[PDB]
Amino acid sequence: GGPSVFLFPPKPKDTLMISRTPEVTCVVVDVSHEDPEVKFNWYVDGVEVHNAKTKPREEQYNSTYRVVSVLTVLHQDWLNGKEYKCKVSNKALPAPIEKTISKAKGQPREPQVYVYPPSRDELTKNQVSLTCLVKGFYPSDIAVEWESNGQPENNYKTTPPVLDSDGSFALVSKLTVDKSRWQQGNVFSCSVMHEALHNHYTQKSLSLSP
Amino acid sequence: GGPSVFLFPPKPKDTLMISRTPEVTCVVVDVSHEDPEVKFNWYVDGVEVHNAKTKPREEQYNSTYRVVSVLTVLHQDWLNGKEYKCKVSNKALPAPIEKTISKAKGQPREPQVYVLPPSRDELTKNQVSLLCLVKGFYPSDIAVEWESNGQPENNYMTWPPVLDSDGSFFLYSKLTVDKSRWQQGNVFSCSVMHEALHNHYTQKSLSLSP
Ligand SMILES: *[C@@H]1O[C@H](CO[C@@H]2O[C@@H](C)[C@@H](O)[C@@H](O)[C@@H]2O)[C@@H](O[C@@H]2O[C@H](CO)[C@@H](O[C@@H]3O[C@H](CO[C@H]4O[C@H](CO)[C@@H](O)[C@H](O)[C@@H]4O[C@@H]4O[C@H](CO)[C@@H](O[C@@H]5O[C@H](CO)[C@H](O)[C@H](O)[C@H]5O)[C@H](O)[C@H]4NC(C)=O)[C@@H](O)[C@H](O)[C@@H]3O)[C@H](O)[C@H]2NC(C)=O)[C@H](O)[C@H]1NC(C)=O
Ligand SMILES: *[C@@H]1O[C@H](CO[C@@H]2O[C@@H](C)[C@@H](O)[C@@H](O)[C@@H]2O)[C@@H](O)[C@H](O)[C@H]1NC(C)=O
Repeated sequence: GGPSVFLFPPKPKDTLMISRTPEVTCVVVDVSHEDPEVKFNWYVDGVEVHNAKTKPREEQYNSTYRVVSVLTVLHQDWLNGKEYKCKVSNKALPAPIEKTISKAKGQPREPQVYVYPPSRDELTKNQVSLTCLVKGFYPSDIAVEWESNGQPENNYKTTPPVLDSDGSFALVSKLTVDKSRWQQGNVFSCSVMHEALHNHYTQKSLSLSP
Repeated sequence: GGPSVFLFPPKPKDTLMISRTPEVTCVVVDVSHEDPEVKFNWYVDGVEVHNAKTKPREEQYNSTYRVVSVLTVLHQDWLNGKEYKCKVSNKALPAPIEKTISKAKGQPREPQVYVLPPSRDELTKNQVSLLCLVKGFYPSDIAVEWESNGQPENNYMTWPPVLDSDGSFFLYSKLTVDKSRWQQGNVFSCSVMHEALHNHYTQKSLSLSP
């Protein structure tokens, strides 16, 4: 019993793309009204930082509070495997609970990215399926998104990555588009962001030839 | 105290192909030497049935008994949503344990099956990928396989069903083949089994087009 703590990594797009803002998130739940006092300490490979921000306690429908501290990280430190430990001390806690987290381990492997046009068979339908295969990648942390004419084309689902027969990961993203738009000759591109890619980024395109 | 029961359903493929035998399996573990008699009572939509096969108890390395009862189900009973209950009595229980399982609920929707050849970009590799897209199905229970030349294929992986925006599921399977085989004109076939297909089965084939 007493309060519990969960420790969450940044989003992979946030670590990979230099303008974005990667954060590690330390969540405290089951904080009591009678002992609501929660202090956070943060450490990066065992050294303390003070740039974190702790949110005010928040009451849950279950009568306990939720406490959070968000610690923005340097993209480089996360990608280099630096260790992030959040320390939670609370009256109800005879001993501090410490969770640590860091990037997924393993030697990087550059994803191979392919796009696939719609089946001949599928053209009978009001919509068509553009397919993006990403395989050979390691670790599994990855972001895959679609767009057309610079604009997010968000009408898509993606398999979570799963292990292939050579020990790497693969996944497939499916964007659904109007056959007409496909027929209108519009270009669609698959965007892939992964630590192994140069610039962390590659985009592959397809369209119907005039 | 108490021994515990776990009740497992049949494999979807076994419920779909008439040549196969679908089974509901009731597994009682953590039974003791002092109270070893286990009796099963099986009900299908509440009507007791008498045809299950029970196996002799077998001692586990924790010095407990494992006792498994196998009930053959009729394909169409399962597909029609019948409820199978296994009841297990033992003297170390405050009373019998009951467990009931049945097929996933929801209006079934017919899979749509597409096959896509490898992208021209991939042909410059030692192995290639052929994709099988199966979408718009419901429930998620499904079996997908690949063969060629009258042999099944050994080199595929199939991602879990993904819930699509329209409430249905889709999934992909990826068959990897040496480019030579592909370039040699060999035919590859994706076979999909699902309750909402006529005959519970469809197959789509592709080959290299010169
Ligand atoms: C004492 O020991 C027992 C037995 O354990 C064994 O012996 C001990 C000494 C050790 O050596 C162990 O390493 C060894 O396993 C132990 O029993 C276990 O108890 C725990 C709970 O406390 C059970 O845990 C549950 O497991 C559920 C999932 O179990 C399935 O998957 C696991 C692998 O993840 C298998 O090990 C299980 O056997 C079971 O496998 C499933 O089995 C069914 C029925 O046979 C298969 O379905 C049927 O398949 C056939 C074809 O084969 C047809 O398709 C049929 O139509 C179909 O019905 C099914 O395919 C298979 N699945 C897989 C993935 O293989 C889980 O859901 C629960 O939430 C829970 O975790 C555990 O199962 C159980 N082990 C058993 C029975 O072997 C005791 O706990 C120990 N006691 C103490 C006090 O220590
Ligand atoms: C108390 O609630 C915490 C927050 O859980 C979230 O909101 C609660 C009320 C539920 O609605 C749940 O759906 C959400 O995940 C939990 O993390 C915590 O474990 C809960 N504590 C207890 C003792 O139940």
